[PDB]
Amino acid sequence: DAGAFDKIQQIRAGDLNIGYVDIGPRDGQPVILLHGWPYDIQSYAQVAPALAQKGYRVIVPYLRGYGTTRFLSASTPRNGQPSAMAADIVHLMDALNIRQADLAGFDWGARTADIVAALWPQRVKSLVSVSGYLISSQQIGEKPLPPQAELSWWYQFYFATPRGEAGYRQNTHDFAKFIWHQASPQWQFSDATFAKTARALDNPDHVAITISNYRWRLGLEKGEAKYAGYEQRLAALPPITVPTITLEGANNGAPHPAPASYRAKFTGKYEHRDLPGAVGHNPPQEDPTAFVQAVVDADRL
Repeated sequence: DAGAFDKIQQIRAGDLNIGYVDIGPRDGQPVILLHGWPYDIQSYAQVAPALAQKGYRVIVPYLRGYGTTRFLSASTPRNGQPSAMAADIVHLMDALNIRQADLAGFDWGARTADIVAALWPQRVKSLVSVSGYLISSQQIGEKPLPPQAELSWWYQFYFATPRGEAGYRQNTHDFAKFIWHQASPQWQFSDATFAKTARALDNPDHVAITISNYRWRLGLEKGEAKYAGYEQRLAALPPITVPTITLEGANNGAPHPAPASYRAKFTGKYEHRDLPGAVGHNPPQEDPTAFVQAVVDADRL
């Protein structure tokens, strides 16, 4: 089915009605592919059908603040703290009756998969984590980096101000597109490619989730009480015990750690891969062949 990745399913899960693609054989090994900011499920439009053809069951959800994922209740805080997204994924797994899956992600999606693997390792068969170990804490997020590193993170400081919230809301499309070009300077993505994901950024919670994510990271927002236990566990920087492949691209313009720096955060089976070429901040969308290979390899590591 040439149209399969365009059939969006909906399911109640936790505080959300999650929008997701679900393709591949129903009895196939499950794989859950998680996008980043400001990207969406289209990051896996080529990866997912390729995995499905090789006998995997593939789930590709919109995160909170994107696409057709919505809050069930108007009164639920539009909260972007890290463990909230991890909880969302566990609720999705539960709602789908998926006991264990391979997880893969980049940017927020990598952080989210990292958290699921660290806090609920029994649910994670193996992990593909682009840019390594992305769990951190508010206490760390308060500490400055060298001036040029802060410039590379400029937008998070913009988002800490009311002017930034207003800019992101008024100029969502242009702002996200500028970010895409900064993060993957050698990716010659088409206007239509961008526009297809931009549609999902017009979700009515997208701004709120974005600003919340970056304010929480800087220690400028208190999370919700029901996630405080998870955040306390995460602040210890717990290691990931499940088989993991980490990926990085040679032309990633977005802030990322050096691979040696995170080697000892993965205490089980492990491999790191530098992807050669023009590959930037979004390996699955930019290099779907290599990303698929990584998921298959991690699933057997």
